[PDB]
Parts: sequence; C-alpha cells; structure tokens
Amino acid sequence: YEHTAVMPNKVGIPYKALVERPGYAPVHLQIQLVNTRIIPSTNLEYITCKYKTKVPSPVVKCCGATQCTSKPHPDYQCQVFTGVYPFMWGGAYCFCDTENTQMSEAYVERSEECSIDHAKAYKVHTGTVQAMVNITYGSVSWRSADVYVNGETPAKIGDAKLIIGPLSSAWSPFDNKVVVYGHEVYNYDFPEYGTGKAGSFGDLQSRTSTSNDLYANTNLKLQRPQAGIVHTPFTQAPSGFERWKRDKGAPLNDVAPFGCSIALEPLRAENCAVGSIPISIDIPDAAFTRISETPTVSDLECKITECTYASDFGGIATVAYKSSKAGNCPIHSPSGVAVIKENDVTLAESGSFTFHFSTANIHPAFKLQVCTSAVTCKGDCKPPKDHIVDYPAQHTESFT
Amino acid sequence: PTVSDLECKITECTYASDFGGIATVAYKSSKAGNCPIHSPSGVAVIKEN
Repeated sequence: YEHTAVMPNKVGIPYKALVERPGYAPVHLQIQLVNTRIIPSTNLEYITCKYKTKVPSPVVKCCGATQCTSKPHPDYQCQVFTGVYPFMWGGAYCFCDTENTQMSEAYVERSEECSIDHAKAYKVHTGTVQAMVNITYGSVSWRSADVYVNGETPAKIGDAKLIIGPLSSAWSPFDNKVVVYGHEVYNYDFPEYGTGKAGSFGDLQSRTSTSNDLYANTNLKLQRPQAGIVHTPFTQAPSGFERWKRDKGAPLNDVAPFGCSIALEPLRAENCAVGSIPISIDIPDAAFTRISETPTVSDLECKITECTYASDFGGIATVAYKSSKAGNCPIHSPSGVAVIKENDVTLAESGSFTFHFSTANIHPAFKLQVCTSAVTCKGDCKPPKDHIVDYPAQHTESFT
Repeated sequence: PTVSDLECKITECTYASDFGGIATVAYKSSKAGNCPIHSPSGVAVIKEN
C-alpha cells in the first residue's frame, strides 16, 4: 500500500519496484536515487595547496645586533648567515667589515596555482540537507519530488506523496574536519585553524584566497647563500598539492562506505550505486487505479518476445492477457528483482502485450503485478554481449 | 518461442524426390509468425524456406 524502499542508490539507469495492492491495481515505483547529494552547513577552515615562497625582501641587518622586521603573513622565516659578503655587481650594502652578513628572509604566500586547482579544508556539519528522488506513480508514471533528507516535510507531486531521507543523502564519509584534494576528499582532522600540519594537509593554511595572511607551517628552512651571493634558498616539505593522491589518506573518489564517489566539494555525494536513501511514500487509495477500474487479470500467460540479459532495459516478453474487467493497468515487478521500464502496460482481454524490463539474470523469472495479477515472464534473455552501462538497472543486480 | 501443437496430412503427395509433394498442416504456435521447415532427416526435402 505504501512502498517504502531503502533500496540501493541508482543514478545511472533508474530502478523500479512495485507497490502491491489487492484492493486497487498494483502500481509501479521508479525509485531513482539520482541525487544522494548533501547540503552541509560548513565553514572554510583553510585552503591548503602548495606554497609559493614569494619572499619579502630581506631586512638585512649585518651588525649592531641583527634586526629582522616582519611583514604580513604569519609564520615568518628569517635566518642570518655570515661568511658571505653581499655582491650583486661587486657591491656592498653591509655595514661592518668585522661582519660579512647575508640575511635570508622568506614568508609563504599562496601559489598562483592555489587559485586554480587546489585543496580546500572544511568544518562540515550536517546542515539543511536535501535530495530528490523519482517515484513513477499511478499510471501518470512520473513524479520527482525534492524534500529534506531528515524526512520532515513530505511533498505530493503527482499521485504519490514522497518523503526522501532521513540521513542517507545528508552525510558523505566526511568527518567534522576534512581536507579535500582533487576529486579525493580526505578525512583529515585538525584542531581548527591556527595549527601547523607541515608535510601534510594544512602545511599552508590560508583563510583567504590570494593571501595576505595565512599560517604556514610548511617546514620552511633557509640555507646559506654561499660565496657572497645575495639570494634566499627555500627548502620546504611537499604539500597537499604536490602529492597525497598516492600518499593518500582515505581517498573518497576511490573509497566510500556511503557507496558514492566524491569530488572537490564542501561535501556532496556524486554517483552513488549503493548508499540507499530510505524512501517512503504516502500514497492514498486515490494514488492507485482501482481493481475493477483496471483489469483483474485472469487467464494470463507470459513468454518472451525476447528478453535481454543485462541490467539495462530492452528485455521484452509478451503476456497473453485476458482478465474479467478492463481499464488501464499499471505493472511492475515486486522490487528491483526485475526492473521494468514499462510502468504501465496496455491490456485488452484475450490479447497479448509486450512490456519492457531489465533483468540481472539470463532467465527472466520475475513476477509482474499486472493490475492485481502476478505472472512469471519466463523465457530467454539474450545479452547485448557485454554490458558497459555504468550501473545495473536492477540497482545492485537484484536477480529476477 | 516454441511451436505448440500441429498435425500434418497430405493434400496429395509424390512417390518421388521431385518437388511436388504437398501436405496441409494445421499449425499452432506459442506466438504466431514464421517457422522455417525441413525434414530433420532430409528424407523429405522441403522447398519451403
């Protein structure tokens, strides 16, 4: 009567199920968990990415105490070096003949590559989550409502009233703190902004793009510019945009107990083939077409016309229908066991009518609930040789 | 899918392997359509494709 389904996510080739009803004709669902998306309430904690030591010009004090005055960008590396007297054409600027100093100074500033192609941390909370889901319904055979994933607000679009969620499209495998580097979202904790994570994620930590301030524990180490040369060499640990895609933590575009893949995101959940959104529909008696205002199919028999073995649509099977009433006649197989493209089958008494479907097996022995009548549409399913369709129509290859 | 019932009897035949022998067949089938035929021994050689 009210076909709940926490059936595997599908997004690539919709899956189908059947509301059995004996008072009224059974009515189809196409439960398309196409968006398993998230709407976190979040906070940009820090961009990370490979640095650029766009050095401030060294505040060289050569004697009379060394003074290095700081300029914008917290975490300011400055190191005196002696035994080098500064030349640039043969020149000098140092102001002792008892000290030959070259004082190298370097701060971290965001790379220009940080602007475009970069890692991005987040403090991720559940927030005001939502997902949209198709239910084909009645004999209208389409309605795709979008409601909050937490139940909360039902919405009746077409015949069915459709409730999406609770939470199963409101969380990805994110932790509270996550760093993201590419497609791959990395469940990488840190104790808020203001912390140092050199040689990992948060080596650079800018809270603004095209930075003028950041926190850069990048393991920045100045070395001696030997032979009276004036330059600043920067020795620095690799970043969250120099690797961590094979020095990976938990690479979410390659792992997920949410059964999804993830991109460079404040956390959304792309392309889920399992991760089941628990779907709940409130379908009144009205939402069905009634038993005697539809056929009640009696004397039916099913045989293939030609099924296709593959969890993609194309399998067909005539059913030599014959009933005791006439009308419209919704059809569907019980669950994703056979996923039927035809939400509705036309029915005339003593005729024969092919419907469309998809199977996860070579024998199409799925019941089809033809307006208060099951029938096994057994026969022969000739595969399309080789299935390259991205996901199974069934929803997880649920067998007929 | 499977050819379900049928019975055959002459409508005057040949005593010869010349093609001229005919026989009506009260055919019936799981689904109506075409049905290629030939004797499965080839003792009757059938001109009907």
